[PDB]
Amino acid sequence: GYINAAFRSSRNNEAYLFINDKYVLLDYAPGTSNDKVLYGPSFVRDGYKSLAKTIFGTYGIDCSFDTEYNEAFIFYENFCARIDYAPHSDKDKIISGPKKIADMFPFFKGTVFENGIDAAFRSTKGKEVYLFKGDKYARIDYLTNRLVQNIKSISDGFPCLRGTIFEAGMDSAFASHKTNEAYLFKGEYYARINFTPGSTNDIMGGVKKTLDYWPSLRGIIPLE
Amino acid sequence: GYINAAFRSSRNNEAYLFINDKYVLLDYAPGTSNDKVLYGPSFVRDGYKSLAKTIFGTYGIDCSFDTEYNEAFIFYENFCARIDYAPHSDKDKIISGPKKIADMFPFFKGTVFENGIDAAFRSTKGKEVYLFKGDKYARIDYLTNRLVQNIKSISDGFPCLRGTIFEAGMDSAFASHKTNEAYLFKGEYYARINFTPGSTNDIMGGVKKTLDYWPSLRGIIPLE
Ligand SMILES: [Mg+2]
Ligand SMILES: [Mg+2]
Repeated sequence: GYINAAFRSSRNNEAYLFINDKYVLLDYAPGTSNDKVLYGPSFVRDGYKSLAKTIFGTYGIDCSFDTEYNEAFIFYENFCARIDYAPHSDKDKIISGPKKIADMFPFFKGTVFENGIDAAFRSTKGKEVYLFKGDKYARIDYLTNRLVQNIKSISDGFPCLRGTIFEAGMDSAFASHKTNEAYLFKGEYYARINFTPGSTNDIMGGVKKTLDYWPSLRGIIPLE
Repeated sequence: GYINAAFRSSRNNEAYLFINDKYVLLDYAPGTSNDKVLYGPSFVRDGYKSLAKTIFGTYGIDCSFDTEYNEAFIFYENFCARIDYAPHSDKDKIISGPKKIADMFPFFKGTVFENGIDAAFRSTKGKEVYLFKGDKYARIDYLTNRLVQNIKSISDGFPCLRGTIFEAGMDSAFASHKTNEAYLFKGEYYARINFTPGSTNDIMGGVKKTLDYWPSLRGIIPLE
């Protein structure tokens, strides 16, 4: 039981990480000692009143991504929604959904992302997002609803992951407040990256273990 | 666009019918000609505020059944919920779920019923319910969450439907308010059967075009 989905918040250096039917709000300390839990562990249903009576309350959220404002997209299997998470507040709302993935992003009909998605993180370029399923990643425009470029392998636009455990997927990803950094998680390891939008590019590069850099996660991952 | 799901109402001679992502309430009037629509045809999200923000409000309901009181199980693909439908009021609520079928009815795990049920009707015997997927049926007790018998073909438990279009599947069903009777629906054809719990009882044989005998469904099915 590891982090299944994550997305980057609207506060500075704050992120949201979904494990099981649960989540935690994190101050993830990109460049200082003290990374710390602001809220949770808490069930999705109990912290997200607006999701208490949906499939996301019952089971949680298995992929996810920040959009803009205090809005993010959230996924469970075939199913997704757009939400207002209302950080450090209580006024969370469903804006679109719950819809299937094919009806929310029609360009995934016939793809491998149709019936479910592992991980996502928000890009720096315009309205771009990187999505990931099995050995494949996808680049999209959540605003125009458009597949910016063809479905390709992770190793193709993130070649620095070849031979690593991310060569064949990602359990969980989220985007950093540090420009062009993203956190990728799988099993019990985490990864930091500097990616450049629209270029075959590297680093990194220092694949680390999660709790050895993430002490505010001890006791909480694994979740068994 | 025909009938997809029905359950019998607690108000005598009334039934709810789910078509597409829509519903109707109806005095289906078995002892009379004076059939009538009571409510709708409305959207599920609108009629049922409890369901407004759910996969059911988005996509409608594909199978349901009366249990007891003002309560009914409702389904769409692998998910389902118990709700109180609050006859003729605002005050309709989610009791249980939304869960997957395999978490609501564990004994369905590994069977055809796990990814979806076609239709279902309340038995007169105890807390028992009959359910159909494809060309098989189940006999359950929803109160002790168990399968009363092995899943066999409709042909085997219901010998009256042999050589009828109902032999390989039912799209929708509900029990009458009269003893040992249920209605069944596939396309534009329907039938009224007289069922004895735990028997090989043949009859009846009245497979009729639905619009012919349901005056108050002209304009509604086939819902385009
Ligand atoms: Mg995942
Ligand atoms: Mg059906």
